[PDB]
Amino acid sequence: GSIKVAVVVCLLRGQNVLLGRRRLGDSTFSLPSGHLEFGESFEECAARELKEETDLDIGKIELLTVTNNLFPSQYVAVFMRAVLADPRQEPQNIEPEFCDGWGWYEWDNLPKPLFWPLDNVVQDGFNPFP
Repeated sequence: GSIKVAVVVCLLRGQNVLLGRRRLGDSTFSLPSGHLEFGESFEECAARELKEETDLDIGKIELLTVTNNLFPSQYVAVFMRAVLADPRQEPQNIEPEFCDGWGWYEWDNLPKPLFWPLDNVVQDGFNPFP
């Protein structure tokens, strides 16, 4: 019965956020997320997750919020927003075992179904854009 910390990233470019289709939460749309690794800052975790999942290099990583998500496991999800270090770059599906693909979505028109921990914060008015 373990408590785990995930870092979830709202990678923003213009009016769009990056979402991928997951392969917990199979085939729902979700933000880049992953487990905080010991020694990591939230920002380092966010950057590593994006690099590992999409090969994207992100920057201006900023804390947004944190949520509590119960499953034998409980995830404290730390939400960060970021931008691309080079906005000309596009995500590459580097981990097809965990993701079917990446896309840019407008916050006003998110895809469905969202991974339920993400729907939960969207339901609460979560908005990563400044």
